Amino acid sequence: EEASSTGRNFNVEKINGEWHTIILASDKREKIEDNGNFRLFLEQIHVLEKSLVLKFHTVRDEECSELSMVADKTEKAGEYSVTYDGFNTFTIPKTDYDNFLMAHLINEKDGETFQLMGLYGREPDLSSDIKERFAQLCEEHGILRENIIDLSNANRC
Ligand SMILES: CCCCCCCCCO
Repeated sequence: EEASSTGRNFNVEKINGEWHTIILASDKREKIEDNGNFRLFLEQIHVLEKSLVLKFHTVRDEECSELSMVADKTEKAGEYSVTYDGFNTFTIPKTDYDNFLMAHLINEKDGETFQLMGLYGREPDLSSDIKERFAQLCEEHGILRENIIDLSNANRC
């Protein structure tokens, strides 16, 4: 079964646990390229009453560095916010809890904005079919495939 965080049947406790960044996408590609601040490798999500504790690592010159963030529920169901290189809000438009999680994020920094979409997997990679469903979701948000970067061959330290 699948759900959206904004849906009535969403069960947030079920996204708790291990995750891996499989693909990242953005309508401002530089943000997720090699030295971009948003090329974040998710490791785990800890679900709390009114927040999600997100654990990631970033890479630079082949060197990993850990980073944690706390995302707070906003006033709209299924939406969370977190301060990181500007102000961010995000939702989970689609997840099946056991294999994949697709997130949509809006960043606002210095009066600007951009969209980021992420495909996370319970294992370090996902099937080609789920990767295609992610490309379709990116298309629905006006993000071209050439702005979608598969990081499954670079998500481990
Ligand atoms: C559901 C938790 C993941 C939300 C998306 C975070 C994106 C970070 C920038 O890559």
